Amino acid sequence: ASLPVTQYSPPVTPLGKSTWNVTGSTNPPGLVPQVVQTESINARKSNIMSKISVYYYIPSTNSVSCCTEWDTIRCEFSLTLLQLSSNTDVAARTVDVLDTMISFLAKRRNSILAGNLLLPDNP
Amino acid sequence: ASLPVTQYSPPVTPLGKSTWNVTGSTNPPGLVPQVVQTESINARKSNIMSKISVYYYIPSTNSVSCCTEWDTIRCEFSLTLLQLSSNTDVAARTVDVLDTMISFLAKRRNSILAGNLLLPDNP
Amino acid sequence: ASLPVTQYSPPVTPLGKSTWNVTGSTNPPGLVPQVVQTESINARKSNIMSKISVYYYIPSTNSVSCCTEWDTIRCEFSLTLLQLSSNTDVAARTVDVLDTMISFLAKRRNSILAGNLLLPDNP
Amino acid sequence: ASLPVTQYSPPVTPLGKSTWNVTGSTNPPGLVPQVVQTESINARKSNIMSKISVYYYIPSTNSVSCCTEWDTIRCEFSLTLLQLSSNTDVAARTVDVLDTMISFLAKRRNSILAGNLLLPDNP
Amino acid sequence: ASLPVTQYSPPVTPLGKSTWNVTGSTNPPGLVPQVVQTESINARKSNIMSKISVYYYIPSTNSVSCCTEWDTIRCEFSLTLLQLSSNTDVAARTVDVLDTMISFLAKRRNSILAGNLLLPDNP
Amino acid sequence: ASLPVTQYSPPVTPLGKSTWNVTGSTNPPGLVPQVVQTESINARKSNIMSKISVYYYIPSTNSVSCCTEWDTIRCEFSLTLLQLSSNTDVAARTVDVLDTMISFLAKRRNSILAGNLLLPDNP
Repeated sequence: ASLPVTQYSPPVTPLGKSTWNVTGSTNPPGLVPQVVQTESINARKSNIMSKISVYYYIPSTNSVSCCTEWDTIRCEFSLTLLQLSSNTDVAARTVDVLDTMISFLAKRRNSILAGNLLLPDNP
Repeated sequence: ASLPVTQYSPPVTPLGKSTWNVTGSTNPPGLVPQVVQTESINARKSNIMSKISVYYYIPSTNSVSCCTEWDTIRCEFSLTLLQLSSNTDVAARTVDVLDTMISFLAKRRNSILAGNLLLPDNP
Repeated sequence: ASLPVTQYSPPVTPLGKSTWNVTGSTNPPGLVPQVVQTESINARKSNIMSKISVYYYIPSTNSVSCCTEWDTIRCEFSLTLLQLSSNTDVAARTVDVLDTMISFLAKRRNSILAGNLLLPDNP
Repeated sequence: ASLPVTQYSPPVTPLGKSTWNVTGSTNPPGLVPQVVQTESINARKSNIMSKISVYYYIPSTNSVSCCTEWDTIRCEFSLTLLQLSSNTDVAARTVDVLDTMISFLAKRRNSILAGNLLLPDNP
Repeated sequence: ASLPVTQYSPPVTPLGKSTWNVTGSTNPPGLVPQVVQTESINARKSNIMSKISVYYYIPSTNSVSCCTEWDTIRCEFSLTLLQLSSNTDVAARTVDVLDTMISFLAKRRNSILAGNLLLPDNP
Repeated sequence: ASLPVTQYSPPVTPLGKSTWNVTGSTNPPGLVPQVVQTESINARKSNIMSKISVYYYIPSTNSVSCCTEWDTIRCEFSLTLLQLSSNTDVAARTVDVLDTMISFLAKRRNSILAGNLLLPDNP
């Protein structure tokens, strides 16, 4: 289930960070699950990295206890946008790469969620 | 457009690497675009990392030339599967995190592809 | 008398700085009295500091002279918002603390303005 | 809600410290919430600092446990009283600065309590 | 001919940078011609520098080749806004200085464009 | 208002400096406001820099006093004329860059004069 979100820190400039907070969380505010989109330039200014990061902070136990730690379910995504290429195929091929990524997230959902390469493709 | 693929190196064990090759590519075989799924254990065996990586090798110019270099369009995805947590919410919350990732890839497609945080959500 | 202000640098993100300028000032622009609100995270991300700062730049003499220096009337306020506490009383108690602060600013106004602890409470 | 207080250490001299204790607290006496007013002279005797400090000691958990720590909700206020200025505006302008402080505590109450600069002014 | 522009990074605060991109450019995106306005404070806070910068990236050759480098046509403008002056003429005189700058850009256009001081004033 | 000028040091060679003095100034002659046009070659002889500089010397106070200092309102302009480029677009594009500079000086006049990026374009 896609988590419900509201934009906490809105986008300011084309580059930088934007953050959404997951609404309805029960944990303290500093541990509210977050989604962060990042658009950053490389040092040599050859690539722009587009990143999405989902940090879901979950307690190590079902109930509150003294040994209760905070684990983090992390889901990361990054994509390279070439900035200095003379090849006009770059845009269409970046689109194709992103679509292949989404298709594989669908195709290998069970394998990804179970940590087992041997599971067949999702139906 | 999702790229067409055929499985080149098939899965062997639950952990490790599996690779698909993009079919119909024109570049030399060592530069055939690839999709790699990785399932790896952490050192302390606390997390299993599920990764998907799309490497699309594209020439720096539209035609063949002597200064033709090979740029790489890279798209990476990773997800942490907690292995030592007593919290029974871990499975459902990892599912929710993956779904939030996919939802955000849909929601921010234009921003991700353009490298501009200020673009509105995709319709 | 509350000074009249207009927002000079508006808020950009939930954290950071916002500044208002005092309108109708006679001193040069770089010495315009300012009000600055700051929302900053701690290093360990345990607290968010909410700060208000009033800097009123006033000349050391009544008229312009060669030895005229610029003194600063500074008024600072800070409040700690706990971000990682499991105690649900934190919000109501932070509200109570802020209200106690305002009540004491009323109660001890003469003492605060005169620099004398012995003055009785304001009527 | 303004907390109820009784004067614990009364003012002795114009400079120094005076302390009030919050009545009806349940925590041990050494952790009774306190309000401290301070009137101190600068080293060069140019300023008198008038300070108010509210320390509210709150347990990290709702109930008593072995990992129960004691967090502190801190609210600080300071004001500079110039002592060596020949400008006769100093008194009225310090009054204006204090009033601006109180007005801003009213104006930005929600932002201060939430740690978010983007919240609109309180109605 | 004035180049057509669209605002890429909009102004955020009174100080900082704002950037416009030149529309309709044929070179790769990282080499899109840019116009940057900067408003920065001096270290001693005596001056505010207002700057405009036009960076036009142009290939060293008319056609694409392996030795094709990227030259930059740079046009810079700066103006000092005094922030701590008691002279009330500062505003009108800064206006006069800016107008003299524009008048000289008109008067010496041919000389500026040809790199020859001896050319007569433009008609 | 464009300042009135008379040519003090006339142009001698295509490269070098030419200076105009602002007429009707009240300050001593060594502090007469000046406009300087410079045409200089780069070390590697790749660029010719065309520069215009307006130095307006203004007293720090409205009247004569013993602490009266002399501030300088500085307005600088520079343009790069490529000297070793085989691209025939260089001339037209340098013209376009200069026109973009003038257009932006018109477009952002209020922002430039106020030191505030947030001001809207001039009407």
